[PDB]
Amino acid sequence: GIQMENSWTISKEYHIDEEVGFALPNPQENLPDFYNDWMFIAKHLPDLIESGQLRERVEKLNMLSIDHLTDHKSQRLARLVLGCITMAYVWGKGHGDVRKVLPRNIAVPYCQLSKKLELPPILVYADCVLANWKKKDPNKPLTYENMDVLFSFRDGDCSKGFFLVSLLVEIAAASAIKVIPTVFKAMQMQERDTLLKALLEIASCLEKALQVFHQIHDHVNPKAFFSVLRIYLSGWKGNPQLSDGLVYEGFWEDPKEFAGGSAGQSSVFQCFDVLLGIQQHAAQFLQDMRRYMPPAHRNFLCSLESNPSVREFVLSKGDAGLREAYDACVKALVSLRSYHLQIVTKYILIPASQTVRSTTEKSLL
Ligand SMILES: Cc1ccc(NC(=O)OC[C@]23CN(S(=O)(=O)c4ccc(C(C)(C)C)cc4)C[C@H]2C[C@H]2C[C@@H]3C2(C)C)cc1
Repeated sequence: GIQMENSWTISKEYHIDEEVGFALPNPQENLPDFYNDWMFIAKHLPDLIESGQLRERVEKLNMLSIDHLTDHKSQRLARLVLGCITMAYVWGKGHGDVRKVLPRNIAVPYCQLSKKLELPPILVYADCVLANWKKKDPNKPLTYENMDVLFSFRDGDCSKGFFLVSLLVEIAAASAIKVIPTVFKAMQMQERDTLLKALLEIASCLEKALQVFHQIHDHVNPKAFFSVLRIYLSGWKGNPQLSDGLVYEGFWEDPKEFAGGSAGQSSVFQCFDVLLGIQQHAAQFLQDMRRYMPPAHRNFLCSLESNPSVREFVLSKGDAGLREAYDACVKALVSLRSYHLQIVTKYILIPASQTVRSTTEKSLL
């Protein structure tokens, strides 16, 4: 089911980089001069929100056409800019003074760009993480030390720690995604060792991805996350503060509901759920968040579901090494989901005070 570019590498239409996976490779940092007013607001979001200046600065913008964003990277950068501006405009300082209408000079170009990219007109994982990063030194490896985000909402919102640790988890998982064609090849060729080493490589990369996930505690403070950053990742779908949604002035007449951030927007959980056949109203929210992933990445997840099952192949072999390599992959994925629930508990549930994991742990044998 996976379309191949050649005998080794999956098709470029999936937009999956060998080094950074679902992340956008070498994101664009600067827009054309034509868009300098957008870039100024987005780069000054912290001080503009703090000073109460953001909303009126947005209301003074002129209408800028999207016709000059001529390539994928420039359009993804513009989506990140307009997306951050939009979140900052709707929520403001996050105290309760919300805006239920997005001015047209942002809404129209934002919604037109989102239409081109087939993404909802709201900030999504693919914006604020997958495309929101740069290398400090191009000649040095992808490390926290050597990386930075492009945009933040409030000084001290820990957006670098939160977004970059997430990104580095995605990059660790990239080293596992590149092995997927080897898994299916080894199954058609009945190559025991090739499949075994592929599965152990995937397990090793997902375990490294968990070790990267651990870094979150060193760069994100629970209070700052729950009280500040979480605000700007919140949406207008089932939100009592925007019960009917947001009016995109000049694009739709009626308000429209779009969901805020969710860990389900990372294609990593589903990619290896499907590969390992450890797939689970929650299925309705899972599929919905799939439509918040980049379209090419949805198509990769779907092509994966059309390949033969690795679980079945492995358990029919009477092959302890293959079963233990498969189990190491599932265990790695279950541990990532456990840690996501631990982070939800420490960074949302506890500060608020003051089942996917089960389906996956069931499919171990
Ligand atoms: C817009 C937006 C903003 C951020 C995100 N983040 C996201 O999808 O992260 C994926 C994670 C889960 N988190 S998390 O810290 O548990 C985590 C916890 C909560 C959230 C929100 C605030 C959205 C509810 C987000 C993330 C870290 C990251 C690392 C590992 C585990 C998966 C991973 C890649 C496999 C999505 C939408």
